[PDB]
Amino acid sequence: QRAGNETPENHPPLTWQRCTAPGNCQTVNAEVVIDANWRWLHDDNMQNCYDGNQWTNACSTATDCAEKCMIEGAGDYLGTYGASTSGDALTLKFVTKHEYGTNVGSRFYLMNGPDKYQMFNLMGNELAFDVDLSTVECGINSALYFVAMEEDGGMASYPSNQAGARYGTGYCDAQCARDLKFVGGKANIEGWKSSTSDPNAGVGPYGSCCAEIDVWESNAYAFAFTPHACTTNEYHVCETTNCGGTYSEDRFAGKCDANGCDYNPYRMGNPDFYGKGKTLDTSRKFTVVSRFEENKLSQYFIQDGRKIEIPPPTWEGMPNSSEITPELCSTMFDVFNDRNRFEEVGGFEQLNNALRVPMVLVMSIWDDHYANMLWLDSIYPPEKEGQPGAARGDCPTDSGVPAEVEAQFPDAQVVWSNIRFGPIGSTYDF
Ligand SMILES: OC[C@H]1O[C@@H](O[C@H]2[C@H](O)[C@@H](O)[C@H](O[C@H]3[C@H](O)[C@@H](O)[C@H](O)O[C@@H]3CO)O[C@@H]2CO)[C@H](O)[C@@H](O)[C@@H]1O
Ligand SMILES: OC[C@H]1O[C@@H](O[C@H]2[C@H](O)[C@@H](O)[C@H](O[C@H]3[C@H](O)[C@@H](O)[C@H](O)O[C@@H]3CO)O[C@@H]2CO)[C@H](O)[C@@H](O)[C@@H]1O
Repeated sequence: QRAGNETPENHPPLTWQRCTAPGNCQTVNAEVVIDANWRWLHDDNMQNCYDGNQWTNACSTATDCAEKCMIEGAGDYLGTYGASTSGDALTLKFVTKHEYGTNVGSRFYLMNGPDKYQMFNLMGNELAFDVDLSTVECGINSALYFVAMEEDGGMASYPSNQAGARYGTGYCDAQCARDLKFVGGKANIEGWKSSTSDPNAGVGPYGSCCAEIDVWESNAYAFAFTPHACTTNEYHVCETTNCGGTYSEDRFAGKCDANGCDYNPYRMGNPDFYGKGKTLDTSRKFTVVSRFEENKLSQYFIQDGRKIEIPPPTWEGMPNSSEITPELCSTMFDVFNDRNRFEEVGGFEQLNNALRVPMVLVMSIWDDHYANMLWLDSIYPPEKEGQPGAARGDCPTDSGVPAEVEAQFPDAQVVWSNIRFGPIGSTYDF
């Protein structure tokens, strides 16, 4: 899909820092871009190629939708989407009201120049960030993660898209982004079915698949550290039958891990470790440094200067430790009562061969129509409960309801900042 010129594209700048050794790094004058699903699509004589949850008569097929339509700069990222950067801090607003619309959650990808998002060599180094989710309530996911999208935006891989990373095209994770309106520069209009609760969404035929490492899926009641690996980690397209994820009737259908191997302290048997008032106090802002080693992913916090280690798990027959190692991913499933995709798609070796694939840093805040963040902040699937693995937070299973938590605390915000990247133990000294 080409680009439309009714709106110029202006990426807020977001400073991060490249480290070499402790108490010494190097800043990074970066910028930021919003995922391409939030912009406007039209044709030459102006009018939507996609209005609301449905496509338009203007469009007819995967191909002629890319040679006919185009995407647009985001207008003012602040007033239209709650987007707002301040030096090193990227604020993101959950519920934003404007003249004639209503943006709901968004996605942002660290850049390198207005043409390229910034690629990331994880395996052997670590990533850290300050985060203030203190008003991110039950049902919202204020997210920070890596998903191997392409460098330029997939523009050379699929030149039907001449917008490229320039306009947030190209998003892919490990659930096959079936919701995107374009994947591999083709429009997902053919057979596009509209959402049943999301007035802005729909699920497409093609999804955008690749690997995903979920350093931080959360809000102030619980967090989760979840990598996910694929039979091919790199960007890649699934086709209807060969699509799994939330968006296809067969979750584990395709080449990827949609569940991956999480570590949620609460889920692992420690209730009182993370929240408002807990050891890790989420009422206040903190530091989450996280590491990448073959067969090991470590993640520690810094609150009020102090190092805070996450508690090892509790239940019998689980590893002694908190680290995401293949002993975990193995054992996790001998008692957590869940389908082991992890071993299916390659086990922790395949993830390590995923830890070496070029990645890009997404920061985000969203609510989830298919499960109301049930899987993150409480007991899910809320079909019995009282088993190992179901309780995953301190939220009642009433919450997360899209419309509802959109009305209860619509000032909710995540605040992303003070990013640090480099070899293991460079970003801090704990
Ligand atoms: O001008 C076009 C409209 O874009 C709106 O953005 C919505 C997008 O249409 C939609 O693709 C995006 O989908 C999100 C979804 O909100 C979220 O629940 C899910 O977790 O991720 C999806 C990824 O596609 O929703 C946004 C939210 O609005 C603008 O907000 C709107 O002003 C504008 O009319
Ligand atoms: O943040 C990026 C992506 O998040 C995805 O959320 C998935 C989580 O990564 C995963 O931990 C969770 O696993 C659930 C599984 O859905 C469910 O079948 C089972 O009962 O509980 C598992 C954990 O115990 O899956 C969610 C999706 O439901 C988004 O799916 C993805 O679109 C987004 O980019």
